[PDB]
Amino acid sequence: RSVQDEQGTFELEAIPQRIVVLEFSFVDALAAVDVSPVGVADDNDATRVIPAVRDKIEPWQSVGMRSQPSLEAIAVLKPDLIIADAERHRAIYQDLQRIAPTLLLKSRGETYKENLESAQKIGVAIGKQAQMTQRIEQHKQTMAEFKQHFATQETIQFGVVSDKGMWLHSPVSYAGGVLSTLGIQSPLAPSEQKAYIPTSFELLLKTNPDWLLVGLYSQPNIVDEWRKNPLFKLLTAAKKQQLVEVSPELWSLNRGMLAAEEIARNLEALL
Ligand SMILES: [Fe+3]
Repeated sequence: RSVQDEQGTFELEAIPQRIVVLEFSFVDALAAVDVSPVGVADDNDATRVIPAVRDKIEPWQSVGMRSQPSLEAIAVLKPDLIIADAERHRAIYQDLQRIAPTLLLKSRGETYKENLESAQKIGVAIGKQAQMTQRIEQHKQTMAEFKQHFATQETIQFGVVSDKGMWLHSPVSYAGGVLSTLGIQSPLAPSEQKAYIPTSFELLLKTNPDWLLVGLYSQPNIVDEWRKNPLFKLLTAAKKQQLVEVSPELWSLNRGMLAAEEIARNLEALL
């Protein structure tokens, strides 16, 4: 078995039994083929993984924050496969390799397609190419079926908000790619190149999505401070009251197949 990860070639002979994953998308790929990771970087909060995944798999031991995992906690779990993020864990990758063979894959800031590609590479590295390939095809057809239930040209835009500000998830974000797969139009330019866009109130006005779905990280947030602005009423999502609060765990953090399906289900209930 061999894959190309974000550093080149990853090879494995034995079937890994104890897997430690450092992101939530990887928890999806393992759960899709009934593999329970023994360790997850869950930022010390298992509820950040959506319940549809944790129902498929055994409970895990937390190895700490996704941005800064505990190498000790990982090593104590005695894993034989570590699945890390290409963006978040470039610096600690070589330290992760000291513990066990480490696969460097993308999730944060990468497309819905690239997250599907990483699930395929995970299926190879664990020895379930055929089962993972079949699970991915059943997902692609499920979304193609949801693409028929939707018949609207309204623009939908997701973003996370906090006291710090608002970040619009562009078409090349995971949530943006999920919407494109469902045939939903995006209000942002087709050539937007960053997934999480720092969004000023003026930028929000220039975009003016018909639907603004927002995952709240802090109550209250910068959006409430923008409602103080009387210019806020010019927003289509404000006019039609189509500014809806959604789960940031589902739409931003989890970035998996089973979350894309719940997104298509949740998007259906809105329309
Ligand atoms: Fe984050």
